[PDB]
Amino acid sequence: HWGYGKHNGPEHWHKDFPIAKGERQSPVDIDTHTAKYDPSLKPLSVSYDQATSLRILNNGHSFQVTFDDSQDKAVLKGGPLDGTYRLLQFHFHWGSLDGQGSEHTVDKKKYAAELHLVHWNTKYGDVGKAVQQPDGLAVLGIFLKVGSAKPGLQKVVDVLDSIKTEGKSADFTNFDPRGLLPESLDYWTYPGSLTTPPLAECVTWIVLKEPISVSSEQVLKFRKLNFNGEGEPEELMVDNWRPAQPLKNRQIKASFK
Ligand SMILES: NS(=O)(=O)c1ccc(CCN(Cc2ccc3ccccc3c2)C(=O)CN(CCC(=O)O)CCc2ccccc2)cc1
Ligand SMILES: [Zn+2]
Repeated sequence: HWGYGKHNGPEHWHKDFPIAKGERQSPVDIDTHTAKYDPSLKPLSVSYDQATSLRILNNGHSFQVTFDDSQDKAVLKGGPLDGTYRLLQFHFHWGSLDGQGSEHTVDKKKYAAELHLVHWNTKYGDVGKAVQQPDGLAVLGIFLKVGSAKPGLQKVVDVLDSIKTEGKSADFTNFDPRGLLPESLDYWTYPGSLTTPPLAECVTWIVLKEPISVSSEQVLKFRKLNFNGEGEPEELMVDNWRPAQPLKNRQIKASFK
């Protein structure tokens, strides 16, 4: 099965998922001097006040926090998007060292990690139908750098001990994802894909320019998770990121000058 090792990592994924070599794959390098300011882009609307978190889970390739998406509770609108996108889950990608771990890069710079808030377009009724559409999902991507702690992340960090290995989950109610957002909503946007199998080309990417800072102790807790299930040889869950893919016939748009 697919993963991030030498024999099953991103350079192998195209064999099971040939769209891996497609025309709108993610992530990409964001060349800040070539991205064009688009004054027709609207402010992003992030409406998370009624978010209802449900569970936190180790799925063998990351950890994710899932939300109730059976009603318009936590939604993303505006920016480049048409219509209403409901928050389904968030998860992270991170490195073995602070100089790598993000999926998107900025002028080839890699951050220590990247947060993905995954939303689906309610005009398609369910996420499984949305993944089959070119505008079915919107992922809000936020870079993490190591410095000061992020207080809004600590409740996540403190439960990771309870989901060390693949398959483990725990109750994770009343978590407020607004605590993970930087001050500015300035962003870059481009049409792309899921960055893990099935690599479906269904994502409007919205990548915030401002990173959040997390502490060394917080990221070290990410690096203590395991890719393996309980009972198997321990392989630390680190470097669970796909590298930048060819931009091909796409333009990256900036919301800001
Ligand atoms: N990094 S990212 O770009 O933000 C990024 C963001 C989001 C994803 C989603 C990947 N995904 C779907 C999938 C689809 C096909 C696959 C085929 C082979 C291998 C894996 C696959 C994964 C899942 O996690 C599993 N579904 C969760 C819901 C959903 O589909 O979202 C379960 C489908 C299911 C099954 C039973 C009950 C409920 C739901 C990837 C990358
Ligand atoms: Zn992701």
